[PDB]
Amino acid sequence: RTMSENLRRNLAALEAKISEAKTKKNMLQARAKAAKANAELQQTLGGLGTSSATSA
Amino acid sequence: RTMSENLRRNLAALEAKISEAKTKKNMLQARAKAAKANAELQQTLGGLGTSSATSA
Repeated sequence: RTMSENLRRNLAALEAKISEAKTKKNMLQARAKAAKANAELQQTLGGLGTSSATSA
Repeated sequence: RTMSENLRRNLAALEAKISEAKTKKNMLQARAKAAKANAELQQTLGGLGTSSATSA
């Protein structure tokens, strides 16, 4: 029973790290695509400069 | 929700600046053509000088 329960620690770790990596995949991918849009919002603050380039 | 609402600030800014630029287009064009007529009214005050040029 003693070493077997340490295998249960090990298996509990495998599922924990793998499942957490799956939620990281969602969060990071979502955050990445979102960040491309937020970067385009910074660029849209820069869009005011692109209109300025002929507003003169 | 936090960064998304900042995209709503950004989009609210895009529409605000663009729509205001559209009302500026109307006001400035109208004012420009109007000003050409008002300049012709100053010139018409000058028309009194053009008649003076043979009133002598």
